[PDB]
Amino acid sequence: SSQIRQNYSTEVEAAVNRLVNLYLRASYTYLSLGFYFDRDDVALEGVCHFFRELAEEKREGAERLLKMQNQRGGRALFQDLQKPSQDEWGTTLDAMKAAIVLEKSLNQALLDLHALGSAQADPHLCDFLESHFLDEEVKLIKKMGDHLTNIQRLVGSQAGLGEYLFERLTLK
Amino acid sequence: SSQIRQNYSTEVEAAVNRLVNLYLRASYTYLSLGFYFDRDDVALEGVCHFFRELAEEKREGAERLLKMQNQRGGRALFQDLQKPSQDEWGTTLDAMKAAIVLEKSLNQALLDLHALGSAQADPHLCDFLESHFLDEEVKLIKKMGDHLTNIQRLVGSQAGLGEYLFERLTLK
Amino acid sequence: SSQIRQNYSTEVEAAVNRLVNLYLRASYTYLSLGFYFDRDDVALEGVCHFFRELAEEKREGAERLLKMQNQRGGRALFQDLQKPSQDEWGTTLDAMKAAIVLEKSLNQALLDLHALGSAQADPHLCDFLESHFLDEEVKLIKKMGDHLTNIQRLVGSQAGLGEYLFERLTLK
Amino acid sequence: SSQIRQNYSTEVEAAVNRLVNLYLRASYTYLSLGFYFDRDDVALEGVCHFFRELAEEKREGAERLLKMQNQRGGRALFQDLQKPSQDEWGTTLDAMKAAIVLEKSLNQALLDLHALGSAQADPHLCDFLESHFLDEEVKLIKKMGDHLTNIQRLVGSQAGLGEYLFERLTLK
Ligand SMILES: [Ir+4]
Ligand SMILES: [Ir+4]
Ligand SMILES: [Ir+4]
Ligand SMILES: [Ir+4]
Ligand SMILES: [Ir+4]
Ligand SMILES: [Ir+4]
Ligand SMILES: [Ir+4]
Ligand SMILES: [Ir+4]
Ligand SMILES: [Ir+4]
Ligand SMILES: [Ir+4]
Ligand SMILES: [Ir+4]
Ligand SMILES: [Ir+4]
Ligand SMILES: [Ir+4]
Ligand SMILES: [Ir+4]
Ligand SMILES: [Ir+4]
Ligand SMILES: [Ir+4]
Ligand SMILES: [Ir+4]
Ligand SMILES: [Ir+4]
Ligand SMILES: [Ir+4]
Ligand SMILES: [Ir+4]
Ligand SMILES: [Ir+4]
Ligand SMILES: [Ir+4]
Ligand SMILES: [Ir+4]
Ligand SMILES: [Ir+4]
Ligand SMILES: [Pd+2]
Ligand SMILES: [Pd+2]
Ligand SMILES: [Pd+2]
Ligand SMILES: [Pd+2]
Repeated sequence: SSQIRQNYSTEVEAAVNRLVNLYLRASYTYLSLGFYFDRDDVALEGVCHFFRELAEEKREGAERLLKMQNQRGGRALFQDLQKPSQDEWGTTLDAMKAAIVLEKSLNQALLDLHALGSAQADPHLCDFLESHFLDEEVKLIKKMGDHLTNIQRLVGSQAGLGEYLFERLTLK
Repeated sequence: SSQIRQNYSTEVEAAVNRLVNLYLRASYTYLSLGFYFDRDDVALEGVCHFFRELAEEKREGAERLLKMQNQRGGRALFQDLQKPSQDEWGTTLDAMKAAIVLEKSLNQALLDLHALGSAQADPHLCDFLESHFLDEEVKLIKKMGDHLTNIQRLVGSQAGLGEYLFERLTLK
Repeated sequence: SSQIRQNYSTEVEAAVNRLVNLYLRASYTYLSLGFYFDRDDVALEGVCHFFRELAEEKREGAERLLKMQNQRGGRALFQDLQKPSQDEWGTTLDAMKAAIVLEKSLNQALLDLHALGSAQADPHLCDFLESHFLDEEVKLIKKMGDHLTNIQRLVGSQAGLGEYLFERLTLK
Repeated sequence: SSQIRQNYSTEVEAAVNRLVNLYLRASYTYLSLGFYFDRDDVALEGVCHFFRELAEEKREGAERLLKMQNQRGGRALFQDLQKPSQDEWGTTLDAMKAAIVLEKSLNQALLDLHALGSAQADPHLCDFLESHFLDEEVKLIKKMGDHLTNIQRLVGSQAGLGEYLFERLTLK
């Protein structure tokens, strides 16, 4: 058992384990999104690469959370990783919408953990969440929103042309 | 009080102070234009960056004017900076039109000061205005007109597509 | 309208817009302070340069605030920028006193926004304010206080000599 | 005789020759000022060097005027160079006052030639005077005024100390 654990509640420890599962689930979702856009009948490599890099970011998020759990003397517990919500992701517009929904859900979970850690008087936790996750989520969600606006502007008329152009001129 | 002031009328001194306020107002306008195009629901970063760089140019214009006022022994006097004319700027076409209107107004003010300094026999002033402001305004207004023509050509049919393309292929 | 806004109250959004106006007003104040010390009858270039660099810092502060407002999905709204409180700034002592008063007012506004964001449960805001504004204001105000103490020590007897010396040996 | 002279009046030609004599006289004045501050009983080497460099500037001004006179097909005519107005120049304050009086007189002569060339419709002349003389005189006279203000501030009490300090900390 730990000899280091201090000011680290069992409620926070569990919530950290839930958040690890959420980040890993999000990484898996992004893996599926990435490979969908690599299908020969979809073939938007800029979209594939955008989602694959998000898969990596989310996995790294989970790993940072796991290192933090061990730094505080908590115990990592892993659960089943639920398969992604869809097997086919539609258009780049549909996929970007799905991505923002996913990210807002991760953000809301961070906010819920921060609130819990406030109620627990755990400032190391508040700080850790702030500096490596909350600012990153805000920045990511702004980029996604920007992309969604550009996609929408493009696929008002001539949807195929607009999807190609966004991929070619925004995504790489 | 000054020991250096020579051939520098109180009328020119006041007009220089009015022009400083106009350049600063124009810088503020461009700040507002820039951030509007950075909204998640507008999201034209090439447009944001074009206007932000104009904000900087106009501030530098005012600073050069203030240094000149002190070089001649005049006294800088600052007034309220009126907020920009709009809170939302519409399309890139609308914004570019607003920009050219603004720049033509600055130009006309430079021309009016040059006329005043003629009537005052103040060639240092004529020279200073010419070399650091009048040629720059002519060049800037030509670039704006060029941009307006390209935007107009693009948004005749398929306005969203054309706005995206101008941003991507002209503005960066 | 925004597709990204999350946990970002209308009260915080408005307070951020007020703070942008305060930073810009402070930048304008510093512009006026800087050019006053560049008058031929004042002629303290170290003082001019100290205030001009603060003008730049305050403008950058406002720009960071505006980028943050857009990152959260809030809407920038600009108001009239009130001219500075004085047209002539007296001695370097008077000016430094004015500067510290100004900075303490900006600081108090940051503290008031941080309190609001506490009451709103907005940790992204707390973090953003902390890391890019609160530590900077504390450091700046300490430097100003140090300068004020040195000026005061100098202008106890032989005020002209002391003002020259501070400018020459502290300010550059 | 010239085969090139065009739009270059005998009135302008004579005024250019008078201005050459004024620049050379000013160079001579600065030579005398420089060596005075190099006396063992004055011994302000920063002041010596400031005036010696102005002697060089004024000679170069005259040489540019002479090259211009030949470029337009006018004929250089030289007159007696009147010795400087004083043989001893007093304090650094007295000398700086004398310098600004001298420079304002050169400036006024440039302005008078510019007016003449206006009345003569000679824009090459206006341009030449503007770009190589009028802006330089304005900049020089502002630096002199700044220096005068600093000297005055220093020699309010403890005149010897203040003169030493200005020389050491402003002039090199
Ligand atoms: Ir990449
Ligand atoms: Ir890559
Ligand atoms: Ir990449
Ligand atoms: Ir917290
Ligand atoms: Ir941490
Ligand atoms: Ir590109
Ligand atoms: Ir390419
Ligand atoms: Ir650029
Ligand atoms: Ir750039
Ligand atoms: Ir740029
Ligand atoms: Ir003119
Ligand atoms: Ir100039
Ligand atoms: Ir500096
Ligand atoms: Ir500097
Ligand atoms: Ir600096
Ligand atoms: Ir807080
Ligand atoms: Ir931030
Ligand atoms: Ir030198
Ligand atoms: Ir030298
Ligand atoms: Ir030198
Ligand atoms: Ir002229
Ligand atoms: Ir010339
Ligand atoms: Ir120095
Ligand atoms: Ir030295
Ligand atoms: Pd890829
Ligand atoms: Pd930008
Ligand atoms: Pd400066
Ligand atoms: Pd020398």
